[PDB]
Amino acid sequence: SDLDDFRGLLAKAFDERVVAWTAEAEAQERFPRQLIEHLGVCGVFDAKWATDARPDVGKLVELAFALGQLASAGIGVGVSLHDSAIAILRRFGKSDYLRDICDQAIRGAAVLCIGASEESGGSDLQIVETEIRSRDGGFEVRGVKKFVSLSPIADHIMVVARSVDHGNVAVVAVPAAQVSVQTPYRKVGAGPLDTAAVCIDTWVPADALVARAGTGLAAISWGLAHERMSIAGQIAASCQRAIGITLARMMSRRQFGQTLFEHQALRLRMADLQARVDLLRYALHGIAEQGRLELRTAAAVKVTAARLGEEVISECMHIFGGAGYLVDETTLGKWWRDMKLARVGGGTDEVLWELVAAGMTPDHDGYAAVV
Amino acid sequence: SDLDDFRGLLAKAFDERVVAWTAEAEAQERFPRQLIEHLGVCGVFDAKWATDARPDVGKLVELAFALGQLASAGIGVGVSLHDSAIAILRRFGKSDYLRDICDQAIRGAAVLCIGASEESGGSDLQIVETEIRSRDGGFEVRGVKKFVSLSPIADHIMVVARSVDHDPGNVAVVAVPAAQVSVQTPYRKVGAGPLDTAAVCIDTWVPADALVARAGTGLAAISWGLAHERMSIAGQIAASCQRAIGITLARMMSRRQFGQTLFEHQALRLRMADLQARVDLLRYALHGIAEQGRLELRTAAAVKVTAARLGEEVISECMHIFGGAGYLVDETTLGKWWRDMKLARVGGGTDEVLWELVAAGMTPDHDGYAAVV
Amino acid sequence: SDLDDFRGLLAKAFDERVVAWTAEAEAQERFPRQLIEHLGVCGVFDAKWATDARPDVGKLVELAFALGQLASAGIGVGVSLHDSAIAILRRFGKSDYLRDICDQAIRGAAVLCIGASEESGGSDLQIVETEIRSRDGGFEVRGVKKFVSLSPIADHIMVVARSVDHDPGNVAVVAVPAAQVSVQTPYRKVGAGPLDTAAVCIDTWVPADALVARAGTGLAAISWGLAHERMSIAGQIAASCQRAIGITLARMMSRRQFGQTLFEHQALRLRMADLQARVDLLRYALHGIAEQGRLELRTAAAVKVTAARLGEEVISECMHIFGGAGYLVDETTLGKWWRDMKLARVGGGTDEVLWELVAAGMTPDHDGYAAVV
Amino acid sequence: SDLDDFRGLLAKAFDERVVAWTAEAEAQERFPRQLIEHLGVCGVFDAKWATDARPDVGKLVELAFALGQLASAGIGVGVSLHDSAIAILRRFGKSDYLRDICDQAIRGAAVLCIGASEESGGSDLQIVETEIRSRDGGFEVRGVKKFVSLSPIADHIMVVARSVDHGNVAVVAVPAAQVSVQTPYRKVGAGPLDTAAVCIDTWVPADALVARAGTGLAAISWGLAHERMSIAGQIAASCQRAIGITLARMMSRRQFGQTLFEHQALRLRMADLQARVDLLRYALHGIAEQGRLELRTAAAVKVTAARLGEEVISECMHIFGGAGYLVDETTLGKWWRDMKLARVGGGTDEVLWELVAAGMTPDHDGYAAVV
Repeated sequence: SDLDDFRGLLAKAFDERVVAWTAEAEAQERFPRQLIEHLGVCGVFDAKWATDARPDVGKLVELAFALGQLASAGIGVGVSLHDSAIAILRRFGKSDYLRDICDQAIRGAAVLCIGASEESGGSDLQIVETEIRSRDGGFEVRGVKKFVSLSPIADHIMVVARSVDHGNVAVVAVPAAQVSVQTPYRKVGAGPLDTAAVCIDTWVPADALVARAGTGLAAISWGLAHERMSIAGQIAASCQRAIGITLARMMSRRQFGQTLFEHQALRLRMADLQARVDLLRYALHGIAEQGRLELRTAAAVKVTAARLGEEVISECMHIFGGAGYLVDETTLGKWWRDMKLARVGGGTDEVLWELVAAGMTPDHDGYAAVV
Repeated sequence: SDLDDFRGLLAKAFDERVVAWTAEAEAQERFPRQLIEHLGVCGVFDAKWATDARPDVGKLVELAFALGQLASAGIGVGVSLHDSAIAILRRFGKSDYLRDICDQAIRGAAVLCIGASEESGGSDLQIVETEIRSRDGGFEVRGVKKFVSLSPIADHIMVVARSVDHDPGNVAVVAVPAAQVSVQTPYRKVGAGPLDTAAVCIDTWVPADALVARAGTGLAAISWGLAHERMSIAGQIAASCQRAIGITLARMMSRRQFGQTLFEHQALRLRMADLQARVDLLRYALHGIAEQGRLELRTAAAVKVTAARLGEEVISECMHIFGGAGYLVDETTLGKWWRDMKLARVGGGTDEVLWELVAAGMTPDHDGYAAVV
Repeated sequence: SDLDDFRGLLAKAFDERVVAWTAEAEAQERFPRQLIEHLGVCGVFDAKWATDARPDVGKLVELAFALGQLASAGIGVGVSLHDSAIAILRRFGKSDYLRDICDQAIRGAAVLCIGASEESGGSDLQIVETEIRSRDGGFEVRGVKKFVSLSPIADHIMVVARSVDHDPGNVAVVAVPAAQVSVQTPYRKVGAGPLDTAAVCIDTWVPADALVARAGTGLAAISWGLAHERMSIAGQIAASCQRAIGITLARMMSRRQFGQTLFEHQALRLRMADLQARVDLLRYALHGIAEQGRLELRTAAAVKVTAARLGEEVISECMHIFGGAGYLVDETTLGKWWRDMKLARVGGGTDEVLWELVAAGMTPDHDGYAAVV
Repeated sequence: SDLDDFRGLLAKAFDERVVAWTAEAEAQERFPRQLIEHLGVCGVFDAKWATDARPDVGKLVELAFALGQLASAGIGVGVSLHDSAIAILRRFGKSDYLRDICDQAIRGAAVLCIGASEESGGSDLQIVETEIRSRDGGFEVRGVKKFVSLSPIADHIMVVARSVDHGNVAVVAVPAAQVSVQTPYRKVGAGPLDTAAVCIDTWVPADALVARAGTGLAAISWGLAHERMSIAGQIAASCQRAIGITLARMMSRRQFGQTLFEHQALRLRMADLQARVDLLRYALHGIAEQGRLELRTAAAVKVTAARLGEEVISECMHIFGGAGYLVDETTLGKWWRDMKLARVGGGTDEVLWELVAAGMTPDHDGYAAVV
């Protein structure tokens, strides 16, 4: 019912101008700041967060489906990253300074982004080279972040740093004016996901400390769990959209006297992918039903969805034949190129499988009964 | 929730004696009739069905997990088949005779089984050779059914038949007592030992009140029972896979090779983490489906084919991690699990038949297609 | 062996300047005509073809590996297409006009391309809309061809056409000069940048001697060229996959994460060992096929679909091991490799069409079946 | 031509009585000793080995196809194991005692078998508990071997042992009369592959030493490479046989108005498996063309074939539907149960992938050109 109202709100906010902003963002290969401002103004982040310090997984999942329906990794990932930075601030931001930047972010007045990954420490955030040092009642933050999505338009960056004065990982919020944003990378896909290296050599007040030394990894893991749940939801919705488009093609394209849908090998392949996509969507509902954000569950669902998504898009692109390979005839290549980011961005398959494995429990009694 | 009370009831009924009966049933390759009687006497079918004509998918799923935890396809499948035949009677059985047979089945006083498959028409139930003909205010029933699981112990068989009085639709479902059928010698099978399956020869007459579903409603009646069955198979797979993963992890954490435990070998660890993530996804999906609170033919078809294919991979990879020991019948039971799981892609609807059901309800997206071209 | 001398010749022709032309072709997204001229001038096509009407599969395969080593679908595919059109002329071109065009193509004086695919009939070449009609001792040729690779630089197009003088078989192959066709603007494609592909509009007349294959022999002529092409695609995939595995292993042995190099992470190591074993198997299979010394339509179909599907997996998994860097176009070329490889399952015959060819020649085993039942 | 004569010889030796011996062996779940004696008497091992100390891979592969055609893992594996023990003796057996037992084995007068695997050290043969000690000009050999195929009928066992007097691994030939063969195991499949534990507590002459301490692993690896090439050949032939039987079923079984072969999803699935089985067979010809037994190539081809074989048999069994699951209606279950041994017996996937990985070479120059 609060969820039915949230869905009603998403249906009002995700209108024809959002679809138009998405299409233009794809053509320009840049994130439209007006989307976050529009979602903020519409009360999307406000209705999602309400007065809770911890996220409502049901609302998180419904927003992920809305983003996924746009079939644009850049747009969807961009919004979800902003929202995941909000999740870090809501749970870990104690100062009035942080609660105010968090409120600005919920309103869509400030764009937030994550500064975790580096050239050396991409998957391993423990080997972070970015340093945080206490000086003049504030902090000195120095380092380079490799992949900072939304950095060309962000107002604040959630920087993962290693404290010189002290595990040892901390999170510090740094304003955009105090960082050097490099030229955005030319990437394989996800055009509107403006990603660039960020060079930091500045000072920040003590109030800008999001998570103190020895708590930074818990804070970034919380945001990454929030992000992983969203990526899984976005994959489920974008895969459903791709299956539906592919089916429309299959029912109109005729070859060897029959439509493609009448060719049983293609029909049953699609039915298998549909069944598996439906399973992922039902699983997300099932996870939301528990009403808690769990790090291992988020890791598990995101890796499974990223690997399924890759397959769905590859097989949809295959069914479009030659036309699928022609950029001015179909957009399948763009979908396929965007989806390839899923297994790497937001945590690699291996890192996520290590997190799942770490919490797996043996059954000694059952093993005793089998031997 | 009434669901927490149902779980509490399942925890009471699925006791150490049930575990022992399962083990004995495996050794004897015979279904233990006492399990259905026990579940009936315990109020399991009664609490699941209550006064509803249509099933509570949450309770259906919880019972499937309890059955799945036993890691025995014969035991789990046999119970689910009895309960799916109850689902057919609850929704389609109109006569006082059928409602009484149905009540007996809920009590565990009568064992029901399904006689759908034939030598010719296995997957295609429209091409059933078994005939039903109106005679003397009743019905003549003649035919042979090939894969009737529980037939050696059943009291009534839900027979799918083609009406000769009607024009081909034609399909009907008729309840036939055990005494009025000839059950053949049970088949030696690849696995699922306690799932007593045999051919059933029928040449009999039954009263009009034995008609479960009249000509042209028979396929809907059997599809309803099969949807109920498919949801249960998926839950049994999710639970049995979880049990196998847990046992395999215990083996991995004790077995040492090349100076490390198997769990310390990253290639085995990540492989198990991927299987775990996928079995978890299936379990969450079953909860997601149950929350919708309705039994849908296509959803049941889609979850059972997915689970069957996943379950085959999980058991094969768990068996592989047991190495040579996995191949020794008196050292480990992994081979039995693996042989049992191979039935999942065929029994209760083949992958292809279930993918055809899924495909039949798939809808094109014209607006999105207009945007891509 | 004449094969060792052919390898020696390939080693001389595939020099640092060829490598540089490849790089420039990638940047410009234009096929370098000079490569075909260079290969012709070097005696590559001449040594491959000698005086044979039918191809030497060993030399075909060796040339495919040389092309594959460049890790560029456009460059490799463009050369192979020119050479496959030579295969059609060598076996089917009877007139002095065709033998001269064929000799020019072996010298690298004339670039040949294939005009088979249409907007309607892409995979099904029996439903070609392009028509051929006898007129004034020659032939009228009218139609549109959709995917003509090399058409912006070709001198002659091998056009698959349907004869209106004959009864539907009907299919013919006719050689049409570049000046007598209208080549459309090349398509922007997902990958294979230097593979200049465009639609070709035809409404012209040609002499009788331009007839490559008369009505009812056209499908055999195009299938012959496609079989030659498919064998080459498989060899190009085997070589390009080996190059990708070698580069990825260098990255794995230098890149450190969680205190170890990537190669020291067992899950990545075994994954690469499995891909290596499978690419090795494909390379050995190509040698095995070449030893048979004959070009077979079904064997070419079976090896190309297998290789295309294997190659997609190899490049996707190599790209994955490059992590974020794999996704950055100015840091690594893995994305280009991956985008190029996606063409393999569609260009030169889709998986489904090739599996239909394989299936058509599959033979049942009656004696074994009698022993199993 | 020597190969054409070898094929001609195989066609004469693999007759109706060999097919009858196979069928009876399956029913009895025991290896028919008369098969090895018959193959010996026919000159099969003699023609294969000639006067060479190193195997002719072409002849090795042709014999593997003959064995594979029988569709019986027990029979085929049994013969190949005998022949692999011959390979160890031919290259490593220096004493007249060993050359004579080797000649007896080629004649089919003596059945040989391998005693490598143990309860603790299955995949890791370096951690072997079986000990070899020099005493009274001979050797004292003490230990237990877990999986010794053909042990109930063998005359000599090639025992992998760790020398107390001394890497440290050795191979020693022990006569059957000097070992305690346990009751054969009840196994998942491969019924006629009589496998049992072997308890050794005996003394042997110095002449019985096949490979001295520090050479035993090279000797067992040579035999295992010979065995792996044969397993790959057997899988290729048995998979071809299964595809052909499955196709006969598909062309006679009618469902939903069409034969199974007319159902495109099943047809294209079979075409894919056929294409892949043909690729494996061509690869074996390609490997034989190099005319050398290579440890890594044998490891690579066997693991690839074992994994393909599992898939082929599982999918053939699926196409037989309910009938496939009925033991008195079809033999698909037996094939499926036999094939499951391929990924474990003769080296596990992981051990074989470690051997392949160990010889993989990086391309530094190409990597320099990509970055």
